[PDB]
Amino acid sequence: KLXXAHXXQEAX
Amino acid sequence: KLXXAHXXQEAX
Repeated sequence: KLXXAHXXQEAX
Repeated sequence: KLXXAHXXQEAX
């Protein structure tokens, strides 16, 4: 839904 | 930053 969260970078 | 995005579920 979140589009990848900037290739995983915004997971944190 | 996004707190886990609901344990990975909101990645999409």
